[PDB]
Amino acid sequence: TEEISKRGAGMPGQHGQITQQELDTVVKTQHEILRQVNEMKNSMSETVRLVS
Amino acid sequence: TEEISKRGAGMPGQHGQITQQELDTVVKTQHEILRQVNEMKNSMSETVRLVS
Repeated sequence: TEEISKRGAGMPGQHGQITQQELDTVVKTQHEILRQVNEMKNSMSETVRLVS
Repeated sequence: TEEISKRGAGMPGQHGQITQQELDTVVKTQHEILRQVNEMKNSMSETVRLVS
């Protein structure tokens, strides 16, 4: 049971599971990146048009 | 048998189990970032050239 429990205590048999928190941190970081990149691109297209 | 049944379908860590759908969203958002990364860098050199 302890052999199963050590491989079944949330984390699998290998140590250091991908945590959903870090994966959600991964998801939220990208969307924050994508928003700032998109706002930059709108601001970049402003900068492209104006110097033209 | 009950212990293996509970721990074989998602180990109880109160932290979440990683799904491939979330990792695909990791792929999709970041490629969308990289797509917008490439688009801005093209418009960046345009901003470089117009100011120059």
